[PDB]
Amino acid sequence: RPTFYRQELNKTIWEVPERYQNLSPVGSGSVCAAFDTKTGHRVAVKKLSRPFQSIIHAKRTYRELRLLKHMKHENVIGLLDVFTPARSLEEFNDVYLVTHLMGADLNNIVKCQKLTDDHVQFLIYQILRGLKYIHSADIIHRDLKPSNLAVNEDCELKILDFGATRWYRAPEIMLNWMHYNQTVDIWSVGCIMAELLTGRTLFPGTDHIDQLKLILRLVGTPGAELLKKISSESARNYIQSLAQMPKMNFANVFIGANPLAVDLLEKMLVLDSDKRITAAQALAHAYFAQYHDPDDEPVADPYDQSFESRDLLIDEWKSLTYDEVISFVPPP
Ligand SMILES: CC(C)(C)c1cc(C(=O)N2CCS(=O)(=O)CC2)c(NC(=O)Nc2cccc3ccccc23)s1
Ligand SMILES: CCCCCCCCO[C@@H]1O[C@H](CO)[C@@H](O)[C@H](O)[C@H]1O
Repeated sequence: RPTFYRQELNKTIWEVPERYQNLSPVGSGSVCAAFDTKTGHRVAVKKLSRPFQSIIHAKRTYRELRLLKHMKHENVIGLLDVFTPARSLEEFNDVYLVTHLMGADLNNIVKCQKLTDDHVQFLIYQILRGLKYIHSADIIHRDLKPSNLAVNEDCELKILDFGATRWYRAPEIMLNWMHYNQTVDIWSVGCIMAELLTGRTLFPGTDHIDQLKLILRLVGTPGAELLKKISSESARNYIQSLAQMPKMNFANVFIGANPLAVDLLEKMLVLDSDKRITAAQALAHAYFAQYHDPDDEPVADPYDQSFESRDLLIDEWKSLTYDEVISFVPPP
Protein backbone atom coordinates (compact mmCIF):
# COMPACT_ATOMS: atom_id res chain seq x y z
CA ARG A 1 0.00 0.00 0.00
CA PRO A 2 1.39 3.47 -0.93
CA THR A 3 1.32 6.31 1.59
CA PHE A 4 -1.27 9.04 1.15
CA TYR A 5 -1.41 12.78 1.84
CA ARG A 6 -4.22 15.19 2.18
CA GLN A 7 -4.81 18.40 0.33
CA GLU A 8 -7.33 21.21 0.24
CA LEU A 9 -8.52 22.00 -3.24
CA ASN A 10 -11.21 24.61 -3.42
CA LYS A 11 -13.37 23.38 -0.51
CA THR A 12 -12.70 19.71 -1.32
CA ILE A 13 -10.53 17.29 0.50
CA TRP A 14 -8.27 15.22 -1.77
CA GLU A 15 -6.47 12.22 -0.35
CA VAL A 16 -4.17 10.74 -2.91
CA PRO A 17 -0.98 8.70 -3.08
CA GLU A 18 2.33 10.51 -3.05
CA ARG A 19 2.99 9.23 -6.56
CA TYR A 20 0.68 12.15 -7.58
CA GLN A 21 1.85 15.79 -7.08
CA ASN A 22 1.06 19.30 -8.23
CA LEU A 23 -2.67 18.77 -8.08
CA SER A 24 -4.47 21.54 -9.89
CA PRO A 25 -8.27 21.69 -10.32
CA VAL A 26 -9.62 21.47 -13.84
CA GLY A 27 -13.16 20.33 -13.29
CA SER A 28 -16.19 20.31 -11.01
CA GLY A 29 -16.98 14.10 -9.31
CA SER A 30 -14.31 16.78 -9.52
CA VAL A 31 -11.15 16.40 -11.59
CA CYS A 32 -7.58 17.64 -10.96
CA ALA A 33 -4.55 17.68 -13.27
CA ALA A 34 -1.48 16.18 -11.49
CA PHE A 35 2.02 14.98 -12.25
CA ASP A 36 2.77 11.23 -11.95
CA THR A 37 6.33 10.85 -10.66
CA LYS A 38 6.38 7.13 -11.29
CA THR A 39 6.16 7.68 -15.05
CA GLY A 40 6.91 11.38 -15.29
CA HIS A 41 3.59 11.99 -17.09
CA ARG A 42 0.72 14.41 -16.52
CA VAL A 43 -2.55 12.77 -15.34
CA ALA A 44 -6.16 13.71 -14.62
CA VAL A 45 -7.54 12.44 -11.30
CA LYS A 46 -11.30 12.12 -10.83
CA LYS A 47 -12.64 11.99 -7.32
CA LEU A 48 -16.18 10.62 -7.30
CA SER A 49 -18.57 12.85 -5.39
CA ARG A 50 -20.66 11.07 -2.73
CA PRO A 51 -20.19 7.65 -4.37
CA PHE A 52 -22.51 5.79 -2.04
CA GLN A 53 -25.12 8.33 -0.94
CA SER A 54 -28.14 6.68 -2.66
CA ILE A 55 -28.76 3.34 -4.47
CA ILE A 56 -28.55 5.19 -7.74
CA HIS A 57 -25.26 6.94 -6.79
CA ALA A 58 -23.98 3.59 -5.64
CA LYS A 59 -24.90 1.84 -8.88
CA ARG A 60 -23.53 4.77 -10.99
CA THR A 61 -20.24 4.58 -9.13
CA TYR A 62 -20.00 0.85 -9.80
CA ARG A 63 -21.07 1.48 -13.39
CA GLU A 64 -18.23 3.96 -14.06
CA LEU A 65 -15.56 1.76 -12.48
CA ARG A 66 -16.61 -1.34 -14.47
CA LEU A 67 -16.78 0.66 -17.73
CA LEU A 68 -13.44 2.35 -17.31
CA LYS A 69 -11.77 -0.95 -16.29
CA HIS A 70 -13.03 -2.46 -19.47
CA MET A 71 -12.14 0.33 -21.98
CA LYS A 72 -8.82 -0.58 -23.66
CA HIS A 73 -8.51 1.36 -26.83
CA GLU A 74 -6.40 4.29 -28.21
CA ASN A 75 -9.35 6.55 -28.93
CA VAL A 76 -11.19 5.90 -25.67
CA ILE A 77 -10.37 6.99 -22.16
CA GLY A 78 -8.53 4.24 -20.20
CA LEU A 79 -7.61 3.71 -16.57
CA LEU A 80 -4.00 4.14 -15.40
CA ASP A 81 -4.94 3.66 -11.79
CA VAL A 82 -7.80 3.45 -9.33
CA PHE A 83 -7.40 3.94 -5.57
CA THR A 84 -9.08 4.72 -2.28
CA PRO A 85 -7.66 6.12 1.03
CA ALA A 86 -9.61 3.22 2.70
CA ARG A 87 -7.72 0.48 4.38
CA SER A 88 -10.87 -1.74 4.53
CA LEU A 89 -14.41 -2.23 3.23
CA GLU A 90 -15.71 -0.61 6.45
CA GLU A 91 -13.46 2.43 5.91
CA PHE A 92 -14.50 2.58 2.19
CA ASN A 93 -16.09 5.88 1.10
CA ASP A 94 -14.22 7.63 -1.77
CA VAL A 95 -13.13 6.36 -5.21
CA TYR A 96 -10.44 8.00 -7.30
CA LEU A 97 -9.80 7.12 -10.94
CA VAL A 98 -6.68 8.00 -12.85
CA THR A 99 -6.08 8.57 -16.61
CA HIS A 100 -3.42 10.10 -18.99
CA LEU A 101 -3.93 13.86 -19.08
CA MET A 102 -4.91 15.15 -22.44
CA GLY A 103 -4.39 18.91 -22.42
CA ALA A 104 -7.33 20.11 -24.57
CA ASP A 105 -10.81 19.27 -25.71
CA LEU A 106 -12.11 19.57 -29.19
CA ASN A 107 -14.11 22.76 -28.23
CA ASN A 108 -10.80 24.49 -27.52
CA ILE A 109 -9.29 23.36 -30.85
CA VAL A 110 -12.43 24.47 -32.79
CA LYS A 111 -12.64 28.04 -31.52
CA CYS A 112 -9.11 29.10 -32.60
CA GLN A 113 -7.83 27.06 -35.55
CA LYS A 114 -9.78 26.60 -38.78
CA LEU A 115 -9.34 22.92 -39.41
CA THR A 116 -8.34 21.77 -42.88
CA ASP A 117 -10.09 18.96 -44.67
CA ASP A 118 -7.29 16.56 -43.63
CA HIS A 119 -7.77 17.59 -39.98
CA VAL A 120 -11.53 16.90 -40.24
CA GLN A 121 -10.77 13.47 -41.71
CA PHE A 122 -8.34 12.54 -38.99
CA LEU A 123 -10.40 13.75 -36.06
CA ILE A 124 -13.74 12.30 -37.22
CA TYR A 125 -11.97 8.99 -38.11
CA GLN A 126 -10.58 8.61 -34.61
CA ILE A 127 -14.04 9.45 -33.10
CA LEU A 128 -15.52 6.66 -35.26
CA ARG A 129 -12.74 4.24 -34.38
CA GLY A 130 -13.32 4.75 -30.60
CA LEU A 131 -17.06 4.59 -31.22
CA LYS A 132 -16.71 1.30 -33.21
CA TYR A 133 -15.00 -0.15 -30.04
CA ILE A 134 -17.50 1.35 -27.56
CA HIS A 135 -20.48 0.10 -29.63
CA SER A 136 -18.96 -3.38 -29.96
CA ALA A 137 -19.23 -3.62 -26.12
CA ASP A 138 -23.02 -2.81 -26.48
CA ILE A 139 -22.44 0.61 -24.81
CA ILE A 140 -24.05 3.86 -26.01
CA HIS A 141 -22.27 7.08 -25.24
CA ARG A 142 -25.49 9.20 -25.46
CA ASP A 143 -23.67 12.52 -24.78
CA LEU A 144 -20.96 12.79 -27.42
CA LYS A 145 -19.95 16.43 -27.94
CA PRO A 146 -16.73 18.42 -28.37
CA SER A 147 -16.15 18.93 -24.65
CA ASN A 148 -16.16 15.11 -24.26
CA LEU A 149 -13.31 14.67 -26.79
CA ALA A 150 -9.76 15.11 -25.49
CA VAL A 151 -7.13 16.03 -28.12
CA ASN A 152 -3.26 16.27 -27.91
CA GLU A 153 -0.80 18.36 -29.88
CA ASP A 154 -0.57 15.63 -32.52
CA CYS A 155 -4.39 15.78 -33.06
CA GLU A 156 -4.78 12.30 -31.39
CA LEU A 157 -8.22 11.99 -29.82
CA LYS A 158 -9.85 10.05 -26.95
CA ILE A 159 -13.55 9.82 -26.32
CA LEU A 160 -14.56 10.31 -22.67
CA ASP A 161 -17.63 11.46 -20.60
CA PHE A 162 -17.37 14.31 -17.99
CA GLY A 163 -21.07 13.83 -17.25
CA ALA A 164 -25.13 22.90 -24.45
CA THR A 165 -25.30 19.08 -24.47
CA ARG A 166 -28.50 19.50 -26.33
CA TRP A 167 -26.76 20.86 -29.44
CA TYR A 168 -25.30 17.43 -30.31
CA ARG A 169 -28.24 15.24 -29.09
CA ALA A 170 -30.24 12.89 -31.38
CA PRO A 171 -33.80 14.18 -31.72
CA GLU A 172 -35.19 10.79 -30.53
CA ILE A 173 -33.45 11.32 -27.19
CA MET A 174 -35.04 14.75 -26.89
CA LEU A 175 -38.43 13.34 -27.57
CA ASN A 176 -37.73 10.46 -25.13
CA TRP A 177 -38.35 7.55 -27.50
CA MET A 178 -36.73 5.24 -24.90
CA HIS A 179 -35.42 2.54 -27.31
CA TYR A 180 -32.34 4.35 -28.72
CA ASN A 181 -30.12 2.49 -30.95
CA GLN A 182 -26.29 3.13 -30.89
CA THR A 183 -26.78 5.49 -33.92
CA VAL A 184 -27.81 8.19 -31.52
CA ASP A 185 -24.02 8.57 -31.22
CA ILE A 186 -23.69 8.77 -34.99
CA TRP A 187 -26.15 11.76 -34.99
CA SER A 188 -23.76 13.46 -32.58
CA VAL A 189 -20.74 12.70 -34.75
CA GLY A 190 -22.57 14.34 -37.76
CA CYS A 191 -23.20 17.53 -35.63
CA ILE A 192 -19.53 17.51 -34.56
CA MET A 193 -18.28 16.96 -38.16
CA ALA A 194 -20.51 19.79 -39.57
CA GLU A 195 -19.01 22.13 -36.99
CA LEU A 196 -15.38 21.10 -37.67
CA LEU A 197 -16.15 21.74 -41.33
CA THR A 198 -17.87 25.15 -41.07
CA GLY A 199 -16.39 26.33 -37.72
CA ARG A 200 -20.07 26.93 -36.68
CA THR A 201 -22.45 25.07 -34.34
CA LEU A 202 -24.81 23.19 -36.62
CA PHE A 203 -27.88 23.36 -34.41
CA PRO A 204 -27.39 26.05 -31.69
CA GLY A 205 -30.79 25.56 -30.06
CA THR A 206 -31.85 28.09 -27.49
CA ASP A 207 -33.73 25.45 -25.58
CA HIS A 208 -35.40 22.12 -26.05
CA ILE A 209 -38.00 22.97 -28.64
CA ASP A 210 -35.77 25.41 -30.61
CA GLN A 211 -33.26 22.50 -30.84
CA LEU A 212 -35.92 20.39 -32.61
CA LYS A 213 -37.04 23.29 -34.80
CA LEU A 214 -33.48 23.86 -36.01
CA ILE A 215 -33.04 20.06 -36.78
CA LEU A 216 -36.28 19.83 -38.81
CA ARG A 217 -35.28 22.86 -40.89
CA LEU A 218 -32.15 21.06 -42.17
CA VAL A 219 -33.36 17.48 -42.45
CA GLY A 220 -37.05 18.16 -43.13
CA THR A 221 -40.24 16.83 -41.63
CA PRO A 222 -40.42 13.03 -41.10
CA GLY A 223 -41.13 11.21 -44.40
CA ALA A 224 -43.85 8.56 -44.92
CA GLU A 225 -41.52 5.60 -44.09
CA LEU A 226 -40.57 7.19 -40.78
CA LEU A 227 -44.12 8.26 -39.75
CA LYS A 228 -45.18 4.67 -40.42
CA LYS A 229 -42.87 3.33 -37.56
CA ILE A 230 -44.22 5.57 -34.83
CA SER A 231 -46.51 3.47 -32.53
CA SER A 232 -47.44 6.29 -30.17
CA GLU A 233 -50.62 7.77 -31.61
CA SER A 234 -49.87 11.10 -29.89
CA ALA A 235 -46.27 11.65 -31.05
CA ARG A 236 -47.51 11.11 -34.63
CA ASN A 237 -50.54 13.37 -34.85
CA TYR A 238 -48.61 16.41 -33.86
CA ILE A 239 -45.78 16.12 -36.37
CA GLN A 240 -47.78 16.48 -39.68
CA SER A 241 -49.05 19.77 -38.20
CA LEU A 242 -45.40 20.87 -37.71
CA ALA A 243 -44.97 23.29 -40.61
CA GLN A 244 -43.84 20.55 -42.99
CA MET A 245 -40.32 21.07 -44.38
CA PRO A 246 -38.27 20.07 -47.38
CA LYS A 247 -35.14 18.14 -46.47
CA MET A 248 -32.39 20.60 -47.48
CA ASN A 249 -29.75 19.67 -50.04
CA PHE A 250 -26.57 19.28 -47.83
CA ALA A 251 -24.25 20.04 -50.79
CA ASN A 252 -25.88 23.46 -50.79
CA VAL A 253 -25.58 23.88 -47.02
CA PHE A 254 -21.91 22.91 -46.61
CA ILE A 255 -20.85 24.90 -49.67
CA GLY A 256 -17.09 24.43 -50.15
CA ALA A 257 -16.73 21.09 -48.35
CA ASN A 258 -15.18 17.94 -49.74
CA PRO A 259 -18.12 16.19 -51.49
CA LEU A 260 -17.14 12.94 -49.75
CA ALA A 261 -17.60 14.79 -46.37
CA VAL A 262 -20.99 16.02 -47.55
CA ASP A 263 -22.01 12.48 -48.52
CA LEU A 264 -20.91 11.12 -45.07
CA LEU A 265 -22.92 13.88 -43.35
CA GLU A 266 -26.02 12.95 -45.39
CA LYS A 267 -25.62 9.43 -44.11
CA MET A 268 -25.15 10.41 -40.46
CA LEU A 269 -27.78 13.20 -40.10
CA VAL A 270 -30.79 11.14 -41.02
CA LEU A 271 -33.87 11.50 -38.90
CA ASP A 272 -34.67 7.83 -39.01
CA SER A 273 -32.12 6.13 -36.74
CA ASP A 274 -32.56 2.77 -38.58
CA LYS A 275 -31.15 4.54 -41.68
CA ARG A 276 -28.08 6.19 -40.17
CA ILE A 277 -24.67 4.80 -41.04
CA THR A 278 -23.03 2.71 -38.26
CA ALA A 279 -19.55 3.50 -36.91
CA ALA A 280 -18.05 0.39 -38.57
CA GLN A 281 -19.74 1.30 -41.92
CA ALA A 282 -18.52 4.96 -41.67
CA LEU A 283 -14.96 3.79 -41.21
CA ALA A 284 -15.14 2.08 -44.64
CA HIS A 285 -16.54 5.31 -46.22
CA ALA A 286 -14.27 6.77 -48.91
CA TYR A 287 -13.84 10.10 -47.03
CA PHE A 288 -11.43 8.22 -44.75
CA ALA A 289 -9.39 6.39 -47.47
CA GLN A 290 -6.19 7.95 -46.14
CA TYR A 291 -6.72 6.71 -42.57
CA HIS A 292 -8.84 3.56 -42.65
CA ASP A 293 -7.00 0.33 -41.75
CA PRO A 294 -9.43 -2.60 -41.42
CA ASP A 295 -6.83 -4.59 -39.40
CA ASP A 296 -6.41 -1.78 -36.97
CA GLU A 297 -9.94 -0.89 -35.87
CA PRO A 298 -10.22 -3.28 -32.89
CA VAL A 299 -13.42 -4.27 -31.03
CA ALA A 300 -13.90 -4.81 -27.33
CA ASP A 301 -13.89 -7.96 -25.29
CA PRO A 302 -17.28 -9.04 -24.13
CA TYR A 303 -18.56 -6.75 -21.49
CA ASP A 304 -20.85 -8.30 -18.83
CA GLN A 305 -23.36 -5.63 -18.11
CA SER A 306 -25.98 -7.80 -16.43
CA PHE A 307 -25.53 -5.58 -13.29
CA GLU A 308 -27.62 -3.02 -15.20
CA SER A 309 -30.91 -4.92 -14.65
CA ARG A 310 -30.12 -5.52 -10.91
CA ASP A 311 -31.71 -3.69 -7.93
CA LEU A 312 -29.33 -4.15 -5.03
CA LEU A 313 -28.67 -2.64 -1.59
CA ILE A 314 -26.23 0.32 -1.13
CA ASP A 315 -23.82 -1.93 0.76
CA GLU A 316 -24.01 -4.51 -2.00
CA TRP A 317 -23.09 -2.02 -4.77
CA LYS A 318 -20.43 -0.70 -2.41
CA SER A 319 -18.92 -4.05 -1.74
CA LEU A 320 -18.92 -4.83 -5.48
CA THR A 321 -17.18 -1.46 -6.19
CA TYR A 322 -14.69 -2.43 -3.52
CA ASP A 323 -13.90 -5.80 -5.20
CA GLU A 324 -13.22 -4.02 -8.54
CA VAL A 325 -10.85 -1.55 -6.86
CA ILE A 326 -8.85 -4.45 -5.36
CA SER A 327 -8.85 -6.53 -8.52
CA PHE A 328 -7.47 -3.64 -10.65
CA VAL A 329 -4.31 -4.38 -12.68
CA PRO A 330 -2.65 -1.29 -14.17
CA PRO A 331 -1.62 -1.26 -17.82
CA PRO A 332 2.09 -2.14 -18.53
C1 LIG B 1 -18.84 5.85 -22.65
C2 LIG B 1 -17.41 6.09 -22.23
C3 LIG B 1 -16.92 7.11 -23.24
C4 LIG B 1 -16.44 4.94 -22.38
C5 LIG B 1 -17.46 6.54 -20.79
C6 LIG B 1 -18.43 6.47 -19.80
C7 LIG B 1 -18.09 7.05 -18.56
C8 LIG B 1 -19.00 7.03 -17.32
O1 LIG B 1 -19.31 5.99 -16.89
N1 LIG B 1 -19.56 8.04 -16.62
C9 LIG B 1 -20.62 7.70 -15.58
C10 LIG B 1 -21.95 8.47 -15.71
S1 LIG B 1 -21.49 10.10 -15.59
O2 LIG B 1 -20.24 10.61 -14.56
O3 LIG B 1 -22.64 11.28 -16.06
C11 LIG B 1 -20.50 10.25 -17.00
C12 LIG B 1 -19.19 9.46 -16.77
C13 LIG B 1 -16.79 7.60 -18.53
N2 LIG B 1 -16.22 8.24 -17.48
C14 LIG B 1 -15.25 9.16 -17.60
O4 LIG B 1 -14.89 9.50 -18.82
N3 LIG B 1 -14.66 9.71 -16.57
C15 LIG B 1 -13.77 10.77 -16.54
C16 LIG B 1 -14.16 11.97 -17.12
C17 LIG B 1 -13.25 13.07 -17.13
C18 LIG B 1 -12.01 12.94 -16.49
C19 LIG B 1 -11.59 11.70 -15.91
C20 LIG B 1 -10.32 11.61 -15.32
C21 LIG B 1 -9.86 10.45 -14.70
C22 LIG B 1 -10.75 9.37 -14.72
C23 LIG B 1 -12.03 9.45 -15.30
C24 LIG B 1 -12.47 10.64 -15.91
S2 LIG B 1 -16.14 7.43 -20.15
C1 LIG C 1 -39.35 15.99 -33.81
C2 LIG C 1 -38.60 15.11 -34.81
C3 LIG C 1 -39.00 13.63 -34.88
C4 LIG C 1 -37.85 12.70 -34.47
C5 LIG C 1 -37.87 11.39 -35.21
C6 LIG C 1 -36.74 10.47 -34.74
C7 LIG C 1 -37.07 9.01 -35.02
C8 LIG C 1 -35.90 8.12 -34.54
O1 LIG C 1 -35.66 6.92 -35.31
C9 LIG C 1 -36.30 5.80 -34.71
O2 LIG C 1 -35.52 5.39 -33.59
C10 LIG C 1 -35.93 4.21 -32.88
C11 LIG C 1 -34.76 3.87 -31.96
O3 LIG C 1 -34.89 4.68 -30.79
C12 LIG C 1 -36.21 3.05 -33.82
O4 LIG C 1 -36.88 1.96 -33.17
C13 LIG C 1 -37.09 3.52 -34.94
O5 LIG C 1 -37.37 2.39 -35.76
C14 LIG C 1 -36.37 4.66 -35.68
O6 LIG C 1 -37.13 5.09 -36.80
